[PDB]
Order: sequence, then structure tokens, then C-alpha cells
Amino acid sequence: TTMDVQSAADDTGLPMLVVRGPFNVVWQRLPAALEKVGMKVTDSTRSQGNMAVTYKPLSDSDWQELGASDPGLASGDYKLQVGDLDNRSSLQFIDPKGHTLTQSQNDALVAVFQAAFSKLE
Repeated sequence: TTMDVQSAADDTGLPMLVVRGPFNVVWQRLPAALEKVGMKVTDSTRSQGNMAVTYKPLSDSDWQELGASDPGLASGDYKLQVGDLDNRSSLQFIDPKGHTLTQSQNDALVAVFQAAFSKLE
């Protein structure tokens, strides 16, 4: 019932996260959680499950205060796709070229989002 995060892959084998919580619950939590990890939501459109984010890594000190290590993402603009899995939601980052993250980048986002959703709660 806590907002657990797990690393997974999509139906095509590409990296994604799976969050415990229904789609609108997670949608409503996302901006606040994103803020904790250095991701600014510049726009979102729920009917598309899409968010536009601009990311600037935290400082080491700030990663420490969050409780997770730098996930090895480049600074810049990303699309975040959010999907409905009933009691869970999926999250998939896409860069502007339409490329997913590497699986290891995604894996490293587990701790980051676990920390962020914990920081909220």
C-alpha cells in the first residue's frame, strides 16, 4: 500500500518503472515527487499520459538529502509516459529523439523514485 517502485521492461523489452498506485493517484503525486529529484514538469496532458520534464541533476549533497545516488541521466528534456496498470502505474522516460533510457539508467531510477515518493510520504 506504500508506493513501491520496481524496474521492469515494457512489452517490447524496453526499460520502464512500475509504481504501486493507481494511475490518477500516481499522476497526482508525480509533480511533487519529480521536484524532489530535480525534474521540473513543464507541461502535462493526462489524456495522453504524457509529461514534459526538464531535468538537472542534484548536487551530491542534495542526492544525499534525498536518499539516493545520481542515476546517471544526462541533463535535459525528457518525456515521461505514464500508464494505467489498475493498482499500479507504469513510468517510461523517453528522450526527445524518441529513445528510451538504458536499462541500467532505469534501474538506477528505482532508488531515486523510491526516495522521492518516501520524501513525500
